[PDB]
Amino acid sequence: HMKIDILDKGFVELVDVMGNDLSAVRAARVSFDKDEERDRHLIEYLMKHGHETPFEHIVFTFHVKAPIFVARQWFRHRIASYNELSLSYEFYIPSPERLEGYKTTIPPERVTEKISEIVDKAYRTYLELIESGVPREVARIVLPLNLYTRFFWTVNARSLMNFLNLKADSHAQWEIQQYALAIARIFKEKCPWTFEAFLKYAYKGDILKEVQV
Amino acid sequence: HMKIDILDKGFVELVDVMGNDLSAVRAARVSFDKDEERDRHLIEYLMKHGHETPFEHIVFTFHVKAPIFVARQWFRHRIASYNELSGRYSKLSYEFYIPSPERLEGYKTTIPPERVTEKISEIVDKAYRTYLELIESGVPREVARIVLPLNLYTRFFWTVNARSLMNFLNLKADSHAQWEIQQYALAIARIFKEKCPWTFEAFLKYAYKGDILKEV
Amino acid sequence: HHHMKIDILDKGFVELVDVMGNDLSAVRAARVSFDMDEERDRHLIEYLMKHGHETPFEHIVFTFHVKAPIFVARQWFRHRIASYNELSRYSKLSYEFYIPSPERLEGYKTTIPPERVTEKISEIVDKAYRTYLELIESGVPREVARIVLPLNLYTRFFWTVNARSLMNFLNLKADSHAQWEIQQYALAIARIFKEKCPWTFEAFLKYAYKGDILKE
Amino acid sequence: HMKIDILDKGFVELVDVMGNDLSAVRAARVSFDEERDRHLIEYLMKHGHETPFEHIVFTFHVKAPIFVARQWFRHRIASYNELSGRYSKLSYEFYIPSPERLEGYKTTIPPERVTEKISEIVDKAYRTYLELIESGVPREVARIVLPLNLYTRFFWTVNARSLMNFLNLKADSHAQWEIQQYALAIARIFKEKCPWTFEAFLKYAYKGDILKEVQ
Ligand SMILES: Cc1cc2nc3c(=O)[nH]c(=O)nc-3n(C[C@H](O)[C@H](O)[C@H](O)COP(=O)(O)OP(=O)(O)OC[C@H]3O[C@@H](n4cnc5c(N)ncnc54)[C@H](O)[C@@H]3O)c2cc1C
Ligand SMILES: Cc1cc2nc3c(=O)[nH]c(=O)nc-3n(C[C@H](O)[C@H](O)[C@H](O)COP(=O)(O)OP(=O)(O)OC[C@H]3O[C@@H](n4cnc5c(N)ncnc54)[C@H](O)[C@@H]3O)c2cc1C
Repeated sequence: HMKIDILDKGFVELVDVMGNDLSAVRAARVSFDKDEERDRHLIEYLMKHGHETPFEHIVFTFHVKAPIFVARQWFRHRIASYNELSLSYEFYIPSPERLEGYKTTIPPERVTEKISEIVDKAYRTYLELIESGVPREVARIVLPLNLYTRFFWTVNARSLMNFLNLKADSHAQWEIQQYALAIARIFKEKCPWTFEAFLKYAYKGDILKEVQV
Repeated sequence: HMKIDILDKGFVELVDVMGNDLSAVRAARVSFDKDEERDRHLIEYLMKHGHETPFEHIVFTFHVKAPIFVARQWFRHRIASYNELSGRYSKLSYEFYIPSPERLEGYKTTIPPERVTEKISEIVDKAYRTYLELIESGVPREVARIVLPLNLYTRFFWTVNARSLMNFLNLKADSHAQWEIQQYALAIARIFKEKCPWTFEAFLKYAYKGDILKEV
Repeated sequence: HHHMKIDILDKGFVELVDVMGNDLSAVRAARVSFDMDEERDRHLIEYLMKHGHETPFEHIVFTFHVKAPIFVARQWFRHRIASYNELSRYSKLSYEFYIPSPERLEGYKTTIPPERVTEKISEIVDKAYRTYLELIESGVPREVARIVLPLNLYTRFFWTVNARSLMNFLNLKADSHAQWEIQQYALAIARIFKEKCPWTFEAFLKYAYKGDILKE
Repeated sequence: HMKIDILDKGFVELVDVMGNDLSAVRAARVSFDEERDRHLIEYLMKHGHETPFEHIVFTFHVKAPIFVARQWFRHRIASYNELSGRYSKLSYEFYIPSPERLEGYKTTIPPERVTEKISEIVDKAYRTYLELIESGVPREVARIVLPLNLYTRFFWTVNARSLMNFLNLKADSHAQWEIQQYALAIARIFKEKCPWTFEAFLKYAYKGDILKEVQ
């Protein structure tokens, strides 16, 4: 059902989800059983007064493809579960549009060309080492930080909201902002009430109030 | 739609589950995209080599009604999520765990087992009544209720991934735990086996550290 | 040499057993370096606190020894990003209980005089204890007997907590909406944290602290 | 500060430590004779009562290739502060495996060629990086061309229980040789600060292989 492309070869794909906004309502009340307006008011109430633990009973699993340098920033979120690929070889090459804004001394397209060339040289050294009998765990160290990896991320909505706080923000690196908007979108579609209360009361960042879904 | 009664008025109820044995398999392979023997071999392989992180992608929510002493041993499992009943969003009720006389069997007591049951009962009744008398007096509940005993039943939601569930089972599905938390762990075990049989079967065979799940 | 003890309630306490690092520990983590002028290091602590960059404060760690009634302990133990070891089989067990003083019931217009409330609590507590002792005398195992004991029975535990998690604790428990009893314990924890990490603590009150009682 | 050099440019260094074997013994006893206290450590470890070891805490300063750092940061029950790829100044150094690293494989070019080929490619990527910086390209973008052998630095605060889990998984022959080396350095510092706990860990709860044959 839900897969969003990010960057040149990335994605965020939704694998599974447990619960919805009413999961947090039931957990707060500690009752397994509905009144829309009242249950909506509770979500807002929880979020307004920082009673956030009921949001932990909503869990998501994502399959994410992102460059290693993005993954490293992501994996710093410790309240979450991860399984990473331990195979195929693709790389994020920034478009020229990624480098307009910045005043530079060579054309933005030349930057894209240069990055692409160095990637090609590195990969080729790697394949050459692999063909020589060099084990992969050694041969791969020449590969650049823009090598795509993939991982499964299982994460509850509370910790997901910490992630949005930190990464759906103009101080975060643009690349990771893009992934974060994809995660915000899937989150909004599954837990609309919780996302809305979040934006309203607890969200510390800037982009999700700018840019729809 | 799965509930097990525990002790005289307790229960463990399955509220929700995300995934099944195949969720760990997809995690280990990092593939969203069938061969059944193949998939089991992998579950067994993961278990026996201690690669437990794929099992974190299976998750349960349980609703447990337990006496406070039990809940305190339970809440010590930090890698999980909890919400306890508070009289702030929901109705509170007052029930207490009274051991059956069978519970003292094995122990050579000076007092008959039924008399132990009755003494526990008497104390519950007297504490509960002192409590009520205090509320009626205008003592706030937060103060009044400090006289209630440890066998007062509480309720909570517990959301826990399989890896941490297995840890719980290693520690509480064991003869070394208090008998009351064992019965709760047996119920956990049973719900877990129902929803992830391949995993549970591999857990017993390879990773389970306790004793009682291999007799019941 | 690190060591402080603050008495809380009638028989409770919070004791500092050890501390790793100081304000400069956070400064060093944030820079990934070995610094020890104060002007700049202080600016940086504020900077970090302001912008919600809290990870460096995780590199300051405290160990506490806490004697608190079980009801206070249950709330405390909900803080999962911390390490706990509660008293057991390695030490002698003692039996003391939190009796509130009449003044605790001030402002509450009560049907019986506050001294009577205090006296009622002692009675029912004493009764529960004496029943406990008689069950123990009769051969009832302690894990069964003890379930009659009330929520004001004092326990002891060690708590090892880092400064970021400590600050979260103070945000939740040093607040007029927490139960008074725990507010008192939070005030002792705030006191010890101020003493040992003055810059962080002061930055915390100005930029991040969410409660009301510490700013009095 | 104890400091142990690992690989060509790396290290583990001890920034601070809280407590020692007795910190666990005090935690276990819940209270503020050497044979009795050593014997308690053994007992705890033997019967699975590991929570008292959470009250011994370390902070390390580690300089490691990014590929080692990445395997390391999967240990979530710890606190980490790293140089910023976007902002921090770096030493731009790189791990060049010795030729001896390849001995044990049959390869079709000599191990020294392999070492040299790794150097060349590292060299071209670094120079390309410098031309991009030189050109006005911000570092958060220009750095994506650097290889995974680039050395980074991080602070690591971790309690002894979590540290023992790390040693179970990294001071082990199935782990990549490079992280083994770092694990041995961490095992050395641990052993020095907490001799009783360390001996007990080897004897009752250590699941790896190498710390039992490598002092
Ligand atoms: C106004 C108010 C009313 C409340 N009412 C109730 C109630 O009725 N019942 C009830 O049970 N609790 C209630 N709580 C919550 C209860 O107080 C918490 O269990 C306690 O405050 C622990 O706080 P914590 O989870 O932040 O601390 P810790 O558990 O130490 O967590 C520290 C921080 O780490 C993060 N964290 C740690 N583990 C996880 C995880 N698994 N998933 C996501 N994030 C994680 C969170 O960001 C958290 O803030 C209420 C809280 C407030 C503020
Ligand atoms: C024989 C025996 C006797 C015991 N006696 C006592 C006693 O007297 N007093 C007492 O308080 N406890 C005692 N315990 C331990 C107590 O039972 C545990 O707190 C409880 O069983 C929870 O286990 P856990 O920490 O593994 O689970 P969780 O809290 O869910 O942690 C799960 C796993 O994550 C890791 N972990 C989580 N948080 C941290 C952290 N902050 N630091 C390092 N690692 C972490 C651990 O590897 C742990 O195995 C005893 C246990 C045993 C087996």
